[PDB]
Amino acid sequence: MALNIVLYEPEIPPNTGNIIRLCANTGFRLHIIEPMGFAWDDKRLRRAGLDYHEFTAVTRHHDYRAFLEAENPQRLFALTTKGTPAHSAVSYQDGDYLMFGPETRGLPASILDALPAEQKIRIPMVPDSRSMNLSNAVSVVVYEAWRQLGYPGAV
Amino acid sequence: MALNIVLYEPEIPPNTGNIIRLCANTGFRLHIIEPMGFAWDDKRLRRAGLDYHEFTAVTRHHDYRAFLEAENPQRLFALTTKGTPAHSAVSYQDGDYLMFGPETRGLPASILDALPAEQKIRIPMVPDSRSMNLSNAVSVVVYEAWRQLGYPGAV
Repeated sequence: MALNIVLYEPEIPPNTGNIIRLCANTGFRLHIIEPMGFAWDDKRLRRAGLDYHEFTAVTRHHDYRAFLEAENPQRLFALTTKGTPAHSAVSYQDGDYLMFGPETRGLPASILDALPAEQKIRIPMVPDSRSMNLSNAVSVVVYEAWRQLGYPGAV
Repeated sequence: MALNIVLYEPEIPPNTGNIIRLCANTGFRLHIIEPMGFAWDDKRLRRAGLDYHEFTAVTRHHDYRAFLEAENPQRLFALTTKGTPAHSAVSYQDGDYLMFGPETRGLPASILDALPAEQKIRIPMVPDSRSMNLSNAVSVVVYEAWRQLGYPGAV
């Protein structure tokens, strides 16, 4: 199984820590587009108690263009409140990359405009909802994609 | 829609803060079984930036028996690594209560033994996985239940 999570300029250490654990638990690979809002050395990152092996799921990319050149994503989805289909209304498949913006801002227009409407997904919410925690949102999208594929690799 | 999340003796403030936001975003109601590992006044709880209205989704119960007497749950599910069906392999319905143990321990045997095997659910994971963050786990179960019901109340 090849499913990928992409974090664009993540800002808050414990969110990234949680998402690393999430990838380790699901077999998803993690891609980080620099710069991050914190150092890898940050004490808040590994409060998670992350093992050495868990970091082998993580690849760093200097910028978005470098990410595209290294990974050549076959399909790139972006989570955005501006999206149209629900995260569960699309059909994920091997090779997909699922991209998320920073905790305090959306993904840049220059990226969002490169994607067709059907690849910009949104997590359903009640009217007048507030922002969801980023690691929560990634967990929801990841587990929904993994569900659709029948949880390959799970015990 | 009447779906309920139950936290048994939650320990870590930001997890509960995130789960409160989660309930506000989904229309789920939150039930807390005391005692908590932190005070409501805890600075770490509202780093979340929780609005006053969001706290109206929360009811506190002095202990598990008091919870049962006040709520009279029609069906009670428990998330446990010991569970048998996946969280997505059961069929949620109006009136369900979804119960979660503390971040650093399972739910007590005296509660788990009261539940049939089919009501003890587990989130799928790869072999040799480590513990999932509690707010991540609740988000996954909540969004899966809400998906099954067709996201009633979502914009």
